Amino acid sequence: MLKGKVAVVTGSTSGIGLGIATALAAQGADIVLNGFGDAAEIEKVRAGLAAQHGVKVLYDGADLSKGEAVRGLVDNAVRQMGRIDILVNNAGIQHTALIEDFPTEKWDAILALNLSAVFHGTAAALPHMKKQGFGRIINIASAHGLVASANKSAYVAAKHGVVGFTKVTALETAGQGITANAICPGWVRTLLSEKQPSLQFVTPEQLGGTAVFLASDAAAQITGTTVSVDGGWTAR
Amino acid sequence: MLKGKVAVVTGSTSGIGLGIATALAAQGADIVLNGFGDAAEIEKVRAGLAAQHGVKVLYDGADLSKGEAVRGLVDNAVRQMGRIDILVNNAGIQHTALIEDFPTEKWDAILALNLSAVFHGTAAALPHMKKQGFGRIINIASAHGLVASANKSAYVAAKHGVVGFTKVTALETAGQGITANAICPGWVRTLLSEKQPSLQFVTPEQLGGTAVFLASDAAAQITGTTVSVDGGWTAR
Amino acid sequence: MLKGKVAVVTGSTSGIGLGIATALAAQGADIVLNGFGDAAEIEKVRAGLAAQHGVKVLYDGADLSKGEAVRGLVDNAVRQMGRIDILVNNAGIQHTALIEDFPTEKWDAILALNLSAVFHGTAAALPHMKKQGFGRIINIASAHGLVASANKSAYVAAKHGVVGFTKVTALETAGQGITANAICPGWVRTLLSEKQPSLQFVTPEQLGGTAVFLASDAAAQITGTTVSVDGGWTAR
Amino acid sequence: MLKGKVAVVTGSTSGIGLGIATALAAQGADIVLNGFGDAAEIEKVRAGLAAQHGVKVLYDGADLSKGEAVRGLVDNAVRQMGRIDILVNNAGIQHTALIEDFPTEKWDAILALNLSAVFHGTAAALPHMKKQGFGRIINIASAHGLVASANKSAYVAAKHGVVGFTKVTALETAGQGITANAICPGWVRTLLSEKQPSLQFVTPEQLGGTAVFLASDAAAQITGTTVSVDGGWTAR
Ligand SMILES: NC(=O)c1ccc[n+]([C@@H]2O[C@H](COP(=O)([O-])OP(=O)(O)OC[C@H]3O[C@@H](n4cnc5c(N)ncnc54)[C@H](O)[C@@H]3O)[C@@H](O)[C@H]2O)c1
Ligand SMILES: NC(=O)c1ccc[n+]([C@@H]2O[C@H](COP(=O)([O-])OP(=O)(O)OC[C@H]3O[C@@H](n4cnc5c(N)ncnc54)[C@H](O)[C@@H]3O)[C@@H](O)[C@H]2O)c1
Ligand SMILES: NC(=O)c1ccc[n+]([C@@H]2O[C@H](COP(=O)([O-])OP(=O)(O)OC[C@H]3O[C@@H](n4cnc5c(N)ncnc54)[C@H](O)[C@@H]3O)[C@@H](O)[C@H]2O)c1
Ligand SMILES: NC(=O)c1ccc[n+]([C@@H]2O[C@H](COP(=O)([O-])OP(=O)(O)OC[C@H]3O[C@@H](n4cnc5c(N)ncnc54)[C@H](O)[C@@H]3O)[C@@H](O)[C@H]2O)c1
Ligand SMILES: C[As](C)(=O)[O-]
Ligand SMILES: C[As](C)(=O)[O-]
Ligand SMILES: C[As](C)(=O)[O-]
Ligand SMILES: C[As](C)(=O)[O-]
Ligand SMILES: [Mg+2]
Ligand SMILES: [Mg+2]
Ligand SMILES: [Mg+2]
Ligand SMILES: [Mg+2]
Repeated sequence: MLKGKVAVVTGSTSGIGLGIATALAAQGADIVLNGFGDAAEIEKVRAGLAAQHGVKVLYDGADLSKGEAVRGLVDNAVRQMGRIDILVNNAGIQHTALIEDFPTEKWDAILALNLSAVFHGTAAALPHMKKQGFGRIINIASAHGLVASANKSAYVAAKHGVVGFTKVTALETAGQGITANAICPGWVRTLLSEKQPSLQFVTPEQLGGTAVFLASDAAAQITGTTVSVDGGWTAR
Repeated sequence: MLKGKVAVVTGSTSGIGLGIATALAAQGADIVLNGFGDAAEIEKVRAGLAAQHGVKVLYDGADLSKGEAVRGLVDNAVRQMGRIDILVNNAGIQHTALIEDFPTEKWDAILALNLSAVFHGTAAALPHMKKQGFGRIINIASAHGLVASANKSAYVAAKHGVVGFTKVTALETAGQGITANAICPGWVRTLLSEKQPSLQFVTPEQLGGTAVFLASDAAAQITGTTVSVDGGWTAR
Repeated sequence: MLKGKVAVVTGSTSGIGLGIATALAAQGADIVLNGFGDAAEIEKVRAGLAAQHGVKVLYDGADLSKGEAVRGLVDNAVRQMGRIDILVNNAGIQHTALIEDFPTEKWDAILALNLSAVFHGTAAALPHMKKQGFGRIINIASAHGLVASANKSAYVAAKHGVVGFTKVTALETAGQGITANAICPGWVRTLLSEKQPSLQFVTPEQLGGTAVFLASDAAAQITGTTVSVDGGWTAR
Repeated sequence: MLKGKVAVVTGSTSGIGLGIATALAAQGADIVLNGFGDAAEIEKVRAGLAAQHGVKVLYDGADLSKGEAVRGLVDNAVRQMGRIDILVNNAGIQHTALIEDFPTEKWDAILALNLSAVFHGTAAALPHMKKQGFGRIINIASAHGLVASANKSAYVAAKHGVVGFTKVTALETAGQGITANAICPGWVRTLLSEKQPSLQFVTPEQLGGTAVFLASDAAAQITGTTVSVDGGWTAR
């Protein structure tokens, strides 16, 4: 279980992020939700999770495309929750186009959220985790952080960047009770034959369970690595 | 939990294998122990695990250096336990020497146990897992299945072979309710500064927890991949 | 040889880039130099290369930290040289610091030059290479595009990004007479015991020879991959 | 060029091996051919290469499935040629079948030739290369030494083993004027849409050129790595 621990999950108002926040809440961890969406429905989700799992759940709608906002998300999480044991950098966007047709605006946006937000969030969380003597940074990369697909240059570059950044985070925190790993999902229903051998989608629940495992003490020495949840995508 | 499931763990009379068998037993899975060692003490371990976790535990001392013996281990596990849901190919040996000084006898022995035994065990288990519609093959490779170290040619070659074999197993079983993955441990106290950034040993308990996770339904789409538990070894 | 071909090498006013531009010039390719430095001495280098190898050599001091300037470098190379057969994205910078102490300004600068410049340059060159039916994009990444080192978060993230971007470039151009690969150097004298097994530095001349090989017809089917020139860095 | 150097290429009576031996001969290196086939036609090939390139070419039909025969091939190469600067471990076989249907005889044969022969050959060559202060071991692995395909368990395991063994060889010889690398080819016409993005076959000539490059001084610091020549196979 994760009772007494605080988890911040970026982009948890829906999809994979919500699945991960839900799984962590079920383990007894207090949660800080984040992401865009309908204010009224987000409040329903927040209140629902808190009541269903008997944990404290807050919502911070910080726009993670801005570095100071990402750092602020972490700062306020610590101020209101008292600490930050788990940081799940999940928020992300995408865009398909040939490299020569790829809008610079889209390239910049994808790198800002999919990669730089991981840097800013990690930077703000580390001082706390080092002092606490405990930390779990779980970055949601992609199979595209390990291999590529045509027409997804910005996304693949950003995700590969996340994988590298994860490794550095791990090396800088090695032995300090902190681990940093990157979950690399294949397709999630948030087509299969071309990339996913199992011909089965990965689910937010499975990814939540994977995050829960990485947050456990059994994973104390799992650091600076990738955990592929892709139905065989990267095996071939 | 894993109630109603049967797990065969090779080389589980001590070290990592025993830790994995213990973790699986604690989840409610019936266990088939295997490996060399003292008959009287092995019986004590077997009886102890069965009583402590309320599961059926058997011991088969098959010499896995012989292909037919490995296949026999699986055949008898099914005959006595009724099925084989989880196969942990863990038994292994090592030998240090420069390539030009490496005894052919040692090269052959390491490949036979560290690599070929995985093939024979997997081959015998697959028909059952495919019919059952459920299977979890967990191969204990090593950080040396991904990177190398001087003077460990046979071991590194064998472990890399296991990683490749694991990927093939996954592709051949994709979507059939079966997964095949390779846990790649760093140092386990069964020196650290040179290879393991955390400067902390990996434990049999942690590896057992990792095996338990891979055996869970949350890991249904984790297949054909490696899970490094090495304190940062492969991150640098 | 590369007679009749045009090569643009970013950051070729010194170090690795100059070594690569020199090697390509020796193969008979026309060259477009680029980078910061002393105008008078750069002219001496430019004039020297042209006279020594009997090829056309131009210099464009475009500041590659700006996307439009990178695209302009390629546009003008085509206008003055008539085409662009080889694009070597080499310019890069670095900065050491713990993640929590890493200046956002430095993070942004490193990503802009080490990663985004590869995108902008590649984007501008592709239309030409596709029409020509020939292209060689050679990205100078680093061993740090495959593994990490503590205190180099921005650099490692950017270099990993380059590796991923290289793979996408290759997939989008597959079969069109164009290849895209990433040379990943270890230490170059532009300390060794910790990362480089050979205990020998990699030289600009060796990297130039590696670029020459990738530009050759023998490397027509080498695409979307990395070529490590690191004295064993990534083997362990 | 490679004048004054001796190269031994296993399985060079046809296909990739012959292409590599031919390329090396064109660089001025003396050659030792090896492999099965028609004695009369092999002699024609041998005599032809020697006359066409003005180098010494011998043929040794050692059956590399036997360790002592592999070591003998190297021993006799040194006795008749005076030294062994380049060793290309290329001979290999294959077999397709599901793991549970894979004949143990075929599994053993593939491991013996595709993997163990690399060990025996390397072991016999190393003492000479270390004394000479120069060595180039070029192992012909496959894309299947890095990724897998269903129904090729023995081959994939063996090729992954070769990649690992190559890394160890490099680490044990680091800085001694010796390098060890593994060329990993995609399809060679010795179907494409499923695995090879370029939709173009790799040729023996291209692989020969790749071997020539690795044998050059420019590749002095390229060691313990893989060089994929696969038209994009491993990029996705
Ligand atoms: N869906 C897949 O197949 C898949 C598989 C591999 C990896 N991933 C990764 O999973 C992560 C989550 O994506 P998803 O598939 O669940 O999609 P999603 O749209 O369901 O979730 C993305 C979340 O990001 C938040 N978000 C977007 N921009 C933001 C910003 N500027 N600031 C703050 N929050 C922002 C959204 O509000 C949303 O909650 C992404 O990083 C994605 O790249 C997805
Ligand atoms: N200890 C580490 O640092 C470490 C880290 C990476 C991977 N590994 C892998 O973990 C596995 C277990 O090794 P360990 O470290 O627990 O050592 P160990 O000696 O404690 O356990 C090895 C087990 O293998 C069994 N065994 C040996 N030969 C056998 C044979 N011919 N037939 C049947 N059983 C046989 C033994 O009886 C024993 O129970 C090995 O595959 C090893 O390569 C070890
Ligand atoms: N030196 C090493 O050990 C090593 C090994 C791995 C990879 N690399 C990579 O090699 C590449 C070249 O670096 P180097 O080691 O030769 O260093 P260097 O300083 O000798 O060369 C860098 C070049 O980049 C140019 N440059 C810098 N900023 C620029 C800008 N904004 N616009 C245009 N040009 C700019 C410089 O003028 C210079 O010619 C870099 O991408 C680096 O990351 C270096
Ligand atoms: N053809 C491809 O698509 C491809 C791509 C990836 C890697 N490879 C590798 O390339 C290598 C060469 O195979 P190829 O495709 O040129 O096939 P090939 O049949 O044309 O060549 C194989 C060579 O191995 C020799 N050989 C076989 N068994 C032997 C033994 N017991 N002793 C001595 N020599 C023996 C043969 O006589 C022959 O010259 C193999 O290792 C193969 O796995 C092939
Ligand atoms: C949505 As995806 C598989 O490109 O990360
Ligand atoms: C015992 As080990 C780290 O070589 O697998
Ligand atoms: C200068 As480096 C080895 O960090 O790329
Ligand atoms: C002949 As092959 C591509 O399996 O090495
Ligand atoms: Mg509303
Ligand atoms: Mg006794
Ligand atoms: Mg001046
Ligand atoms: Mg005849």
